[PDB]
Amino acid sequence: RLLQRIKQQEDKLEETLSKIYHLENEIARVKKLLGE
Amino acid sequence: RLLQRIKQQEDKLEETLSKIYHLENEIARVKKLLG
Amino acid sequence: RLLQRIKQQEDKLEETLSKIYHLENEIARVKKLLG
Repeated sequence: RLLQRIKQQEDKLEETLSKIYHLENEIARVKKLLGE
Repeated sequence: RLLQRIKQQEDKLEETLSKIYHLENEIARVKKLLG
Repeated sequence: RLLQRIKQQEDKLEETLSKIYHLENEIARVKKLLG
């Protein structure tokens, strides 16, 4: 159970980071938009 | 507890994803506003 | 493995949460700097 759960958590965290990267990029463009 | 630590991490991750979901909505709204 | 992998995941998630925090702050500044 634990080995699989951990592998799943590692996969989920990587996909979670991907999401954050995208948002950080969204935030960057929005700020570029606003002029800063 | 390797067992409790993992359930802890799982719960944490779920809440983190809930936070991200909300932020996705916020930035999308801000983006629509800016045009 | 397992113990060294849960620790690494816990650190990773803490770093991620920090990113989320800064994100929330950035979106709170960008937005309602127009409202």
